[PDB]
Amino acid sequence: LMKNILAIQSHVVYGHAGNSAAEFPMRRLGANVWPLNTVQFSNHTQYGKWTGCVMPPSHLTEIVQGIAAIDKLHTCDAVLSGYLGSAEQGEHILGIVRQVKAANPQAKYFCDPVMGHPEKGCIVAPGVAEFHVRHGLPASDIIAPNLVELEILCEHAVNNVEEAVLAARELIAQGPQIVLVKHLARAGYSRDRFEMLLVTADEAWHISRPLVDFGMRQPVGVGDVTSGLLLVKLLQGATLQEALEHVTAAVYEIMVTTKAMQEYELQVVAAQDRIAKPEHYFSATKLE
Amino acid sequence: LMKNILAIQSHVVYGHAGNSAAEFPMRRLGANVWPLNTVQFSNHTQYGKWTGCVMPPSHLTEIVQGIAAIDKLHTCDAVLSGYLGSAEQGEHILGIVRQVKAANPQAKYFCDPVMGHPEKGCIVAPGVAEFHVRHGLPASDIIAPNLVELEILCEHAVNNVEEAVLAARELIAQGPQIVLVKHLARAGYSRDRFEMLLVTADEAWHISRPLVDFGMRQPVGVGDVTSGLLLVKLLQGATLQEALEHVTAAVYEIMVTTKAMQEYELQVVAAQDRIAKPEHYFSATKLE
Repeated sequence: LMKNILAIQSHVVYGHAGNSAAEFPMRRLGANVWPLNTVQFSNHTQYGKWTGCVMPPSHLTEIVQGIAAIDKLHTCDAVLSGYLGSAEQGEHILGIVRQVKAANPQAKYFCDPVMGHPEKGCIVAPGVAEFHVRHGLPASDIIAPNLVELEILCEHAVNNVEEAVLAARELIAQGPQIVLVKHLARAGYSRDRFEMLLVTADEAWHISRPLVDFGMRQPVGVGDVTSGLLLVKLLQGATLQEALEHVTAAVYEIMVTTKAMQEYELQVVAAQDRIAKPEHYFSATKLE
Repeated sequence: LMKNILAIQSHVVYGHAGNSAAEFPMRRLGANVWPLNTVQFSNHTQYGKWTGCVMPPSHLTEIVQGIAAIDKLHTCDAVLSGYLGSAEQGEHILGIVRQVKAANPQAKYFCDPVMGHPEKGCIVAPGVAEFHVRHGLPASDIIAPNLVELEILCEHAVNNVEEAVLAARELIAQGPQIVLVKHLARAGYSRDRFEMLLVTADEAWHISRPLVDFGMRQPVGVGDVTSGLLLVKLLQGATLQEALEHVTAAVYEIMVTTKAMQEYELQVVAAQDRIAKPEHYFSATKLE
């Protein structure tokens, strides 16, 4: 049967971020996405102004009760959490993860611990970061921090690839079995490449692909697409390396299409065929 | 050169209805969808049970103001509405249409004047039907009533294809340039099958596809998908026949898959390759 993902993250009406950047690509790969939006904003925060609102934390809980009411909660294969409108939403999310697993013990919680990166245009409410460290980390099965988020979660600096894997294993020891370091940035081998790491307790896979220049405007929603596709790939039975490889290539395809069109918002619709079947291939490298 | 559609309809976390039924199919065809969700419900209301909240009409208007503030509203090619919860809701949508049209005078308003079914009767709240008769119709550029909606809009009975065409031209005289009679039902040319008409001032195309038996649990959102796909085909420059033949075939592909999987929910993700490229061919007929 197709895999079902309850994706709890942001929704932007115009443009792409949160569920708005990841639902289409995930559905384009053949999985169902139940989009429980944490916010409904006009546009993403990098513009510096946005209208709309944050969904109350109880509404998240109420939505899930409604799906439990039609007896479909047992068909959920995983809960993904991303951008949170407030830390209180987090605790209700952990309540949701518990109810889904009680309906389907095989369900996994995929935590993308989205924290504020205001310098890059990403604005997250105070409190959320604390929730991820204290509570999100330990309840997760899969956790996908970018470099900064990884440092915050492990509570110490991370400066190179060997340190990123050790930090990732420190996280694994708290609960998750899979850690995706979604963007190595400074801690990778090269600052001229987009690098990622996929780590478990027994294995470590590194991957690299070229950068796409967007002037001084950092792309928004890259991690959202990356996390969501990785979860679909893993649920569909892919090994760690084929999941890493398809996501890396699919995202590169979106980036080049985005640049080709002179757009900064992620062109997930224009690049759809290359999300499903990328032309480019970047092999993952096993580390030890 | 992608087409951008601002779709102002409902959102359901589980399943498909409103924007949740139409967004993926439209994006699968290559158009961008800005989903301005009017609600976030657990599941659609035809289950007879659901949780969630309704967004106030004022929230729609604020979202739009947010999009205009980032100077992107002139990039909207069309506004799409369907099921309405209140007449106040419709008026905020016509306020949005005027705002879009001022920013981009080439923008079109596609109104699916959802009001009732041929068996269930009236299905919208009081005020909605009057809203479409008096305000929705004249503001629309493209309108897609089923047989009962056509009768309400034209203010008289329609019994056959010849008078469905006549009625559609009366609506056209009031504003819209294109009329999709989305379900001929009783007035069709051969009951026991699904028929539709696509009309303009000087053209009328007819088409048919087989009825698919779902017994006492008829899947929701067929109308939502048909309207969204027609708008996409028209914005992309399809002729009336091409639009009509692709939309008919694509919706039938979703239905056959829905039936084959013994599903209550429209299977828009499972049938995706056949939405973009239907295997079924249905011939439209040009009516002198």
